[PDB]
Amino acid sequence: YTRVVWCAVGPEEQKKCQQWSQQSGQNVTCATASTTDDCIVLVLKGEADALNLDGGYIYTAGKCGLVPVLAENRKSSKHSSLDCVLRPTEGYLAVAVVKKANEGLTWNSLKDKKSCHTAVDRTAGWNIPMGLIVNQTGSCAFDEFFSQSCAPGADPKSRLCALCAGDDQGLDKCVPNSKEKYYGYTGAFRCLAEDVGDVAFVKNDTVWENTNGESTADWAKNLKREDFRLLCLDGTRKPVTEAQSCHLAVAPNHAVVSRSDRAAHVEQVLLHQQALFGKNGKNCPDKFCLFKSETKNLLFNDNTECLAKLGGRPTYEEYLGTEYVTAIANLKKCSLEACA
Ligand SMILES: *[C@@H]1O[C@H](CO)[C@@H](O[C@@H]2O[C@H](CO)[C@@H](O[C@@H]3O[C@H](CO)[C@@H](O[C@@H]4O[C@H](CO)[C@@H](O)[C@H](O)[C@@H]4O)[C@H](O)[C@@H]3O)[C@H](O)[C@H]2NC(C)=O)[C@H](O)[C@H]1NC(C)=O
Ligand SMILES: *[C@@H]1O[C@H](CO)[C@@H](O[C@@H]2O[C@H](CO)[C@@H](O[C@@H]3O[C@H](CO)[C@@H](O)[C@H](O)[C@@H]3O)[C@H](O)[C@H]2NC(C)=O)[C@H](O)[C@H]1NC(C)=O
Ligand SMILES: *[C@@H]1O[C@H](CO)[C@@H](O[C@@H]2O[C@H](CO)[C@@H](O)[C@H](O)[C@H]2NC(C)=O)[C@H](O)[C@H]1NC(C)=O
Ligand SMILES: CC(=O)N[C@@H]1[C@@H](O)[C@H](O)[C@@H](CO)O[C@H]1O
Ligand SMILES: [Fe+3]
Ligand SMILES: [Zn+2]
Ligand SMILES: [Zn+2]
Repeated sequence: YTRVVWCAVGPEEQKKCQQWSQQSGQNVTCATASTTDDCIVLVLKGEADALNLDGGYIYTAGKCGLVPVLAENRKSSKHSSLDCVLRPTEGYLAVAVVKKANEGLTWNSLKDKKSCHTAVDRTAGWNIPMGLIVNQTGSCAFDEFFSQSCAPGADPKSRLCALCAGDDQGLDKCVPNSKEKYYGYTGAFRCLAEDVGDVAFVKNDTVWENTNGESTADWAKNLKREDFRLLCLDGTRKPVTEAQSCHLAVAPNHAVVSRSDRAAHVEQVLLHQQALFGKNGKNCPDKFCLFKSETKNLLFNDNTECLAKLGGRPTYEEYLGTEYVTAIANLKKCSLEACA
């Protein structure tokens, strides 16, 4: 009744949730699935209450009646006077990254190169990039643009999974969850750092968070920003400090979604939950922090300051914005539970 059932995607996320459930005294319990879409089915079924989602999945859920409840908010310099829970969300920059040593690689010479995506159906890792590529290309054969890629979610036998690696033993190749070495923002970036792929479709924050000694992770401790470049849409190549003038798009922050007849309940518990394990919670540092997972973005991106109220009690289309919504629609033209 006053308890929330969260849906975790994959084994690593289920571990962090179990910990969260334990520290909350059952105020929050977990449900597990192997993929985000399965997590959405559980929520529709009623066996799970909520889960945080990238804009790409919100589109999907939205059609199935789910609704955004709260959104993640990272630290910004403008809009200082206002608290985090009430402050407007700015969204993030989807960028295309490359190794600087890869001279001559530009947005115009990407065909047949090797791409690293966060996962199919995600904003910065799939929808924005393949969206632009389907339009400029005029074709729907985005499955043939790149020679080889790693796009968690696609057919394991296809070229779109050729570069993925699976887990420690090579099992779960290409599964859209943290078990895949190259899954998500971090996964896709590693995919480039290790020179597996030629280009990685992530977000501006990912580069910074994993370069210049910010990650301490063995595959990223020796990473230096200067050795990276962004691919702008005009054919130019700018430093990672010029993200504001060289990005593919601004994307809507990830957000917690739930069934509408529960949104109120999910919100109440969450706000309270975050006042205890949030950025400045009564018990985050000492006992448990909802927004930490040592660079893996488990349940929430590690750069989340807090979960913000929406205000305007927005529908999923409104939340995602008309801009992004068409982009997705146009792309989906090329391809219950896809509830319309
Ligand atoms: C692209 O993405 C990057 C990464 O998110 C953005 O860079 C961050 O931007 C913020 C806001 O402009 C900037 O403000 C400072 O935040 C610091 C915390 O990161 C604060 O102090 C510093 O904290 C560091 C982290 O603990 C610490 O290592 C350092 O010693 C110092 O204490 C500071 O008070 C400011 O608020 C961040 O510094 C910056 N973070 C990083 C890692 O660079 C960047 O703005 C994005 N670009 C665009 C176009 O949006
Ligand atoms: C890929 O190409 C498609 C096809 O053009 C792009 O869709 C088009 O997107 C623009 C801008 O979002 C739409 O224009 C808007 O039209 C509405 C009224 O329909 C108007 O009120 C706005 O001021 C604006 O002019 C356009 O309608 C839409 N075309 C169709 C038929 O869907 C799509 O955005 C491109 N995708 C990417 C990732 O760039
Ligand atoms: C777990 O959730 C319960 C329910 O909200 C919390 O207990 C409540 O504490 C507030 C503040 O004292 C009271 O207004 C409620 O009446 C209490 N619930 C009841 C009916 O006993 C509890 O604080 C939460 N603990 C954790 C770890 O999150
Ligand atoms: C114009 C713009 O910045 N795009 C916004 C994005 O920042 C925001 O996160 C999202 C959710 O409302 O809606 C988009 O339209
Ligand atoms: Fe995203
Ligand atoms: Zn822009
Ligand atoms: Zn409205």
